[PDB]
Amino acid sequence: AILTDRYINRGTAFTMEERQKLHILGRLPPVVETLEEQVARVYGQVKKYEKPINRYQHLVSVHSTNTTLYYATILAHLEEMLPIIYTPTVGEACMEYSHLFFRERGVYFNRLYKGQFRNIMRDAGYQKVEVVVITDGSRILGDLGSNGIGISIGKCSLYVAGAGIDPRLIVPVILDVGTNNERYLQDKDYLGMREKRLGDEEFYELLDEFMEAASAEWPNAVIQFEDFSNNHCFDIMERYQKKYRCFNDDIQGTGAVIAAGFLNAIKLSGVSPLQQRIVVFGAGSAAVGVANNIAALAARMYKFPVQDLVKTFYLVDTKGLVTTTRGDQLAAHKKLLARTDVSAEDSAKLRTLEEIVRFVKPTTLLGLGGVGPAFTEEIVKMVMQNTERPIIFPLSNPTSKAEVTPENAYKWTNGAAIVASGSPFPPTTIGGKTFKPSQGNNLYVFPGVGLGCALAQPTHIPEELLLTASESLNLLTTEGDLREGRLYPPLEDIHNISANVATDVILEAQRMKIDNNKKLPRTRDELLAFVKKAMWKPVYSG
Amino acid sequence: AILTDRYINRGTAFTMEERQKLHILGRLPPVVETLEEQVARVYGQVKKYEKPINRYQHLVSVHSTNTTLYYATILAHLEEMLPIIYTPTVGEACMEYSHLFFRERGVYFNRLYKGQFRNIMRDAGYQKVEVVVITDGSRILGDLGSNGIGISIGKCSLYVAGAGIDPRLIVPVILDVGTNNERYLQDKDYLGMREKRLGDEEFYELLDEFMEAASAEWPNAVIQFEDFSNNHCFDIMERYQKKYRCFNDDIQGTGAVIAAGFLNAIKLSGVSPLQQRIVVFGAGSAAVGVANNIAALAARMYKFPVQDLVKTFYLVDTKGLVTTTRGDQLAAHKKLLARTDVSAEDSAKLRTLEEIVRFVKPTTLLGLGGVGPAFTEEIVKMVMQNTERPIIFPLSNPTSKAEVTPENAYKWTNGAAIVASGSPFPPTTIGGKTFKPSQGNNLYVFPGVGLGCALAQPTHIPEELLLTASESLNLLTTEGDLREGRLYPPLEDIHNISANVATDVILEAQRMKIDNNKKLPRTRDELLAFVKKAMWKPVYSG
Ligand SMILES: O=C(Nc1cc(S(=O)(=O)Nc2ccc(OC(F)F)cc2)ccc1Cl)c1cc(F)cc(F)c1
Ligand SMILES: O=C(Nc1cc(S(=O)(=O)Nc2ccc(OC(F)F)cc2)ccc1Cl)c1cc(F)cc(F)c1
Repeated sequence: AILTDRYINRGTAFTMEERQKLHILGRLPPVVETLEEQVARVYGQVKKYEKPINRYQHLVSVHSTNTTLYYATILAHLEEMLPIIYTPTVGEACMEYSHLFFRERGVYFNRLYKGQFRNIMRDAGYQKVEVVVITDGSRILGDLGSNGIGISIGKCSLYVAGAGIDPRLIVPVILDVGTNNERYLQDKDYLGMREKRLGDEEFYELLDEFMEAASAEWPNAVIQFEDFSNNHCFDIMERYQKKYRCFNDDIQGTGAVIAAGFLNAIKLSGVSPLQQRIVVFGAGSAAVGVANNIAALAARMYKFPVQDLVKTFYLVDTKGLVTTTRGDQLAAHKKLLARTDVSAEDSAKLRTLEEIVRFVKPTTLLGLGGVGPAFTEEIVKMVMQNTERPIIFPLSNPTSKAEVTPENAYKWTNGAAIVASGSPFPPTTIGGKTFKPSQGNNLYVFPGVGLGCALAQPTHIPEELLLTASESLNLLTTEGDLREGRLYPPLEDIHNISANVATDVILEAQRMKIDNNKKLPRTRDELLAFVKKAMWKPVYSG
Repeated sequence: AILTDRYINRGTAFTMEERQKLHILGRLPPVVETLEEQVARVYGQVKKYEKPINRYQHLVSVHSTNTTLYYATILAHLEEMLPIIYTPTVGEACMEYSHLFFRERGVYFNRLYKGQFRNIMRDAGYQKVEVVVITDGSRILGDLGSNGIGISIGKCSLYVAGAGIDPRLIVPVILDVGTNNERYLQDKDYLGMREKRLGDEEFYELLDEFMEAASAEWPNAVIQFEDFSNNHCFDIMERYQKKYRCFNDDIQGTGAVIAAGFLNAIKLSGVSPLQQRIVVFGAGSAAVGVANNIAALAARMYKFPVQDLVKTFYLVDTKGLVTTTRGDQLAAHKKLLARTDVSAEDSAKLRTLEEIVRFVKPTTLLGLGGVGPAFTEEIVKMVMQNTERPIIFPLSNPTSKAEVTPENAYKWTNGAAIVASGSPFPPTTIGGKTFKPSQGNNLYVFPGVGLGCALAQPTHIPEELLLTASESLNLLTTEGDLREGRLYPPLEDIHNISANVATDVILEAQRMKIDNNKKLPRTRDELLAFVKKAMWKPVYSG
């Protein structure tokens, strides 16, 4: 009842006198370790596996035995563990090794349970739930169906590690509305709904029931949508954003993190926000959302007219530079960033990225294209003609889909390029000077939004709370971090980052009078201190 | 409290109506499987791992979630799983991956706990314990120290699978008396007693305390010694055999299994027991013990004078044929099987195995040598001169240390060789006729001895109970099994084998009046039926 409770079990960290007092003497080998020592031991155990999937499999077993030791190990090696415990290992574990998620507490919904969603939640037996991560396995970018539960599980664990959401107060959810994965539909071992994905009407009937049931049974929870397909993810936020406490990390988290890093890149370049000429390579709804979040943040931090900031952006879709004179009927999201200042004759000659870069003379390249390595040596050399400090953000993943490697960006600019990446890269050394890209990891924002929304209990999560989290992250990058060319505070300091982000999100909910928790301080120093004490810490407490 | 109890959890085998009644609807994906279906699914999950250690790691996770499903999967694929869940994977898991044993209920003794052994056992909180497996990690043949707990864990699991010892009524024990493994003594992550192995006096002080404490606190238990070094294993049985309910599977189990197979090989050869000329290649205490167990069994089943059976054996040590005229002072165990009928002049010319085989004209080669492939093509061709059906038992392991491969034995004899192995081998086909060696697996005997000693509660385990188990195993090989060239009943029928072995061991304890359980039937048909009902079965019961 001590050893077998993964929440209170300490394993070898039980002193000899504790083992005696708890009648577990002789249930453990005789060595007594501190948590630090146990973490070093577990880290060496992880590294005796070569494959990410087998390292994850080891970490699952640690979590099942000693939950405190699992979270202490992740926090001590966060940069290295992140790719094992979430993207991209988690999706490979869901797709081929879904059994690794079987022992993790989760909630499974489908049409068979229509009208029982509320009863199912009550029966799950949680106390004051703070965070719920829901997916349908459809994927923001391999349809996983029911096996998407592993995405919710991995994401919930990042709230616990990143912001000290208590691990008892977070719920991973799969809404199984079927799967278009043909292998799964024929697989004898697929345990989900063995049918193609429901149409929109039935999809919203079940997701409406989910939202309404959760708001009744888990009224203190933030509902975070994860890894929903583009046919639904934007429409879900339009349907629920005002009615329920909810956000989508893929859309809103991404834009908040990228905007924060990008404004710090502007500060380092010397080329001020109204002097930037920004090629946005990629014109999907998400890419335009990131551009708009950049504009919104620059407007908040600097009070430039947002219209003037919109005119710094040159949007490139699969046809070429998006302009009002190009001759096609533009998708709604592309109209706002369409150039009005380019002639029909010029638009016809602005198709290839190299000729667009030659014409626009950009100072920034934002890679949101999800195509090849489009930022060629020739394109980077042209940007060097327009600024002493090119900003180059190859943000498409996987690393193969990325517009340019940080190493190539630094080599071709002889260390001038200011780079943020979607993925971790090793440092690059040029002439004895070391350069390393700043990783725009989503972990910078969602945990702090979760912890802030958990504490403040806002009626909903308006765009003002995401913009505040974005600004808070930008302002955590110290003069020193900036002097060393970092665009973000260090990932390893995620607890301090989360507490600061949460504090600023709470102060914004307080300014809008949407906060329902009147116990919280209303001044930043006292609130920050209160938020730090509220966080769950992977240390042996009792 | 249902899902999280690995003893009552059924996972997807909970029907929709059970899930509703137990308030776990939505804690599982929607598919409902039978146990057979769950087993087929788990089997495919095992086989998506290439390495034995990662297959074992998967099976550990199954055992932690759904104990019934773990044991059902092992029994459905026993031949294939045995090398993963015990020798040789288990020793590799102990040596390099000891963390795979951390979550398994076990008891850890060392000198730090002197005089507290009884209190430690009471505190472990077991009910009417039936089987205890103890090791010191010294190895019958890489010193594992404390990591030897994994050997006890693996062996206990074979009692549960093989004889339906209830998994709640078995205890794995490590007596940590230190380690001479120099890597471990320097390893920061070794959790055991970081000192060289205790001398004999302190070793017996602690092992005496263990035996006396267990006999008081676990009075219904059989104590089985596993994987003790040769400096101690024989002396332990001399010290405890009459005083406590105990046996050593390496010594006594091996001899019982090999004797049973060997007598069936004699039946198939037509060359009757007094006409056999047996080369025993290898003259350690164990090898001589196997020869003596063969003699004892032939004397019991056929009432030949044991002296006449002893004269069928030609013992070969590292010097050559063991004889009274050779000129050396023979070790005690070698004297009994020493030839009296070979001259000093002949002994001097009986050194190499090829010249010994040429002189002795044996009909059997027993490989207990632990050296190379000593049974050469030339030696096998000579045995073909002496019998139409050579008996060739390459019993040394690993498979590299074996005296000859079954394939070579069958090829060189053109399918005449009668072969038993220490390890599983694929079938060999010669001229459209298929041959496959009979594996002398220890699983044939120890589980049935454990189940018989659990039921009968004998005051001790005299050699008569092992000889009875040996005979019982021999007699389970059906006329049909024999017509197909099998020396043992099929491994997959281990439950029936264990119930028969246990029944015969109980009837022998009853004949000697050492049985303490007066509830048992005293006639074979009624007792066999009673023993089958007593066994734990990996099926969903409630
Ligand atoms: O706490 C237990 N054992 C233990 C823990 C530790 S530890 O907690 O100090 N480290 C540890 C842990 C699990 C891990 O993961 C993967 F290997 F099991 C990795 C490291 C070390 C050594 C032992 Cl024997 C324990 C828990 C039970 F529920 C039942 C039981 F029988 C034992
Ligand atoms: O029973 C649980 N889950 C489950 C079981 C099964 S199963 O029992 O039918 N098969 C199964 C099992 C474990 C395995 O091993 C290795 F993968 F976990 C392999 C197969 C299938 C699918 C699910 Cl979600 C469960 C148990 C808990 F203690 C907590 C919890 F949240 C869920």
